[PDB]
Amino acid sequence: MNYLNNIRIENPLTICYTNDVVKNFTANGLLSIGASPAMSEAPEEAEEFYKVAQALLINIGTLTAQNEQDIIAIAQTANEAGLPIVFDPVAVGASTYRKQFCKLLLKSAKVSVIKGNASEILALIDDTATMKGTDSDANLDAVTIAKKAYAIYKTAIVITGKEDVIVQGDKAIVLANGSPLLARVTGAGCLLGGIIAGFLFRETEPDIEALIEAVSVFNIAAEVAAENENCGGPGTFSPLLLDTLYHLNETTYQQRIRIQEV
Amino acid sequence: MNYLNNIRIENPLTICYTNDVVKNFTANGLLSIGASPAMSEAPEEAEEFYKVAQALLINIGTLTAQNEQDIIAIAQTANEAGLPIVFDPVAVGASTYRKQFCKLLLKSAKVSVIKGNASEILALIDDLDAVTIAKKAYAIYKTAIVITGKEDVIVQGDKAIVLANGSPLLARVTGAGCLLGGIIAGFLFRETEPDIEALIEAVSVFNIAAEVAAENENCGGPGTFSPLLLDTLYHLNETTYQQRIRIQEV
Amino acid sequence: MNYLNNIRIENPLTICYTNDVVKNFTANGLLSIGASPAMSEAPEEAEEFYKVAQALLINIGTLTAQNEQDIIAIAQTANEAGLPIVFDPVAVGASTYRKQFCKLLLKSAKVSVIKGNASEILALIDDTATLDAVTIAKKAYAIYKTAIVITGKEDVIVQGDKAIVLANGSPLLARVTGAGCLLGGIIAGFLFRETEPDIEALIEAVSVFNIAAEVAAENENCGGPGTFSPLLLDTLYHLNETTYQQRIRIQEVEE
Ligand SMILES: Cc1nccn1CCO
Ligand SMILES: Cc1nccn1CCO
Ligand SMILES: Cc1nccn1CCO
Ligand SMILES: [Mg+2]
Ligand SMILES: [Mg+2]
Ligand SMILES: [Mg+2]
Ligand SMILES: [Mg+2]
Repeated sequence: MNYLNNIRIENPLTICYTNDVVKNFTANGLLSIGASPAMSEAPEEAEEFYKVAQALLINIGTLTAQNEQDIIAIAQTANEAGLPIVFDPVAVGASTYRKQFCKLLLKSAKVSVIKGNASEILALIDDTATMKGTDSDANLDAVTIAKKAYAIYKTAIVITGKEDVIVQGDKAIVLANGSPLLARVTGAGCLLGGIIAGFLFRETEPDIEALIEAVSVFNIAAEVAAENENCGGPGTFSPLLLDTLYHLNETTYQQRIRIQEV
Repeated sequence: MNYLNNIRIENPLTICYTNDVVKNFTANGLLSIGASPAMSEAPEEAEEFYKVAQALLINIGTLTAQNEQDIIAIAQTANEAGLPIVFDPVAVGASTYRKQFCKLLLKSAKVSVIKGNASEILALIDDLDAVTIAKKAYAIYKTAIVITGKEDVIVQGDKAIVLANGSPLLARVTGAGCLLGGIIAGFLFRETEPDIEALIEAVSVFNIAAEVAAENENCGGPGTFSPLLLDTLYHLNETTYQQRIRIQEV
Repeated sequence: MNYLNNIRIENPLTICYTNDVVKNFTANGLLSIGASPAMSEAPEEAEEFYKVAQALLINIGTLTAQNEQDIIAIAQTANEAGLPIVFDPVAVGASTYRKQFCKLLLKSAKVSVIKGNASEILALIDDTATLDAVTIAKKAYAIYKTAIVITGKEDVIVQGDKAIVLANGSPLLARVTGAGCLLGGIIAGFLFRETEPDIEALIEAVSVFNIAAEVAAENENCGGPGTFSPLLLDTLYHLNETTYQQRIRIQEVEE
């Protein structure tokens, strides 16, 4: 629990350009770990905000025409500022609109972490038309998808699922913490993207240990919240998750973390 | 509890074009019953999304110029795709801006359910019990009508039913009624003329869950009620449903 | 607890033009005290809504080009309707974009209450004839001739010939996004269409909110910022005069 202590003490300003369903929950989850969220979407204030921020999250869950040019512009402003970007290509596999936009974004800017579920990351890389020799209709595992994506974008890849996978440089790790109740809370994965942004501390090429810790804090909090005697389902789980992020300590972290290399 | 079982197993993709105050809660409510919510507002992806979706909710609670043309366009896309529309004309009686828009929408697309409170549905058909209003509206639009109130009324074809479940705490949670629109969408399974039994089950699941949540020892008011509602939707079983449902045919 | 009884009985329509992170919580908080929130942002319906509303909140937390001109237009519609405006210049000190906009709004329209933290209000008054919150609030009052509410560890209100300091609340409030945003809404709920509100209304609004927060954080089921938020809403819903009078902490009153 190294980096979480620093979040709690430093209160990193974490800019979130995220979807309209999850803004409150993402901001609350960032506040619970001690970060300082700001949902700023105006390009007119990006240069000022970004100079003093520690990371930017771009999540395209409710992407519309209102957002497209602005997201590209701020991504470029983040690059120029040296502000690391976490990119969550929500539902990219569901439409050509989203596929085209994500391709455009990742041709326009260097991001620092790309985070999605297996189907999202597979759709990204399938659309690239680069993966000569790979059958995409075959049942590719998340580790394989993550390493292929890493080869394409040379950017840390985080694939969420029953087990989570992180690939950064030549290290790949698999994490096995969490709760099924997380899929039953709409902001959960989207919040994770914001939590990962919270752990970056302005590092454009984050250490894999930061990413391991971000994902593990979230998932272990979830596991603990779901065990709480007052957790009665996905509704009461959400407040308990935030409480459990707020209170998570090193002892619980170390006792619960389930990680495997390769 | 027939249709709920199907939602739980089949995880129906339910598209929601809804208001800015209730997106999260609507999504969460749909997740608690097993549905798969998607708050897609871009007309550019409607054709692709709608081909695989089971229903569309259109709720105009926070209608602005940004939304107007897009809502008309997606309603037409839904019609073309055979995707049933649930329409919630939130606060239509409060402004000529809303009244004009709702009139334009209902001249531009066939919807599958129109849901509102008595004043909303009255405003639609005007510009007085709920049963009478609902039947008049049904005559005009030839679409299922759900009027929420102390008692809820459903009219579909030549059948009208009154349901008497719920809690007073629902009125103190913003977007309770908005979420009920989404739950109704979740029960449609791509039927553009839904069975009245599906509509009865959608409203009853919601209002029985509300009743039961408000009886929970840990319900201390409208704040704690909302998490408990979601828990209760997640846990609702047939035994509770059948013991608690209060329905009368008109 | 005079005004709160009235809000519970009369159910004042309270229009909120507020930021995207806090809409749901703001509406729920207004519902909890018995107000009727409406998050109407369309200028096309402002004249009709405002004739029957009791107040308007304008909060610029998520200000973008989409909002700028609409906010100016609706503020003018409110002024023409006699509808009091509560203005929350969220993070105005953080960008020239927000500073310039707040300067434009306040030139264009008269508001009834300006609510912010000390850094926000200080940023508003920064380019003027020219440290503690009371001093900042009095300077702002001299410039805008409008009630000023400065939130902080202790809250300050200045209106008319009086300045007061209040000392209620919980540290868990800072860990709930939009607690302060919801407070702006609660203040709007206490206005009852008075464009020059009585300081007693403002004191009651802030005190109801912060006393509820204190009480909710003492609840045995409050385990952190997540469970606190539901309990805050429950405690606003149930707050009574006895608790109010026993807990209110008014620290200083000047003039
Ligand atoms: C976290 C945030 N970003 C924009 C507005 N908000 C809520 C007020 O802090
Ligand atoms: C339910 C929904 N629609 C667009 C975004 N979201 C939140 C979860 O991705
Ligand atoms: C509170 C409000 N303003 C616009 C929509 N909503 C939520 C449904 O009442
Ligand atoms: Mg996701
Ligand atoms: Mg309605
Ligand atoms: Mg609805
Ligand atoms: Mg504030």
